[PDB]
Amino acid sequence: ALNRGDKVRIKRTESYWYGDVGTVASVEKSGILYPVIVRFDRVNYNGFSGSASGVNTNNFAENELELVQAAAK
Repeated sequence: ALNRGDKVRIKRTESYWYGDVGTVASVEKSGILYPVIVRFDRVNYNGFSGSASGVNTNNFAENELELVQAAAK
């Protein structure tokens, strides 16, 4: 497994972040049932539909995530 900072690439298909990366803020709190909480710079800032400070941290399934950042402490 990776680390907390080890920027993984979101390869879902059914997502607004398809072909994008983010920061894996997982292996701190997401020692549970779904493994990987990642960062998103595009959380859809349309304030009267969703919000401007909504879902930046979201939990994935690793099958749809490949490693990019050598963030080993």
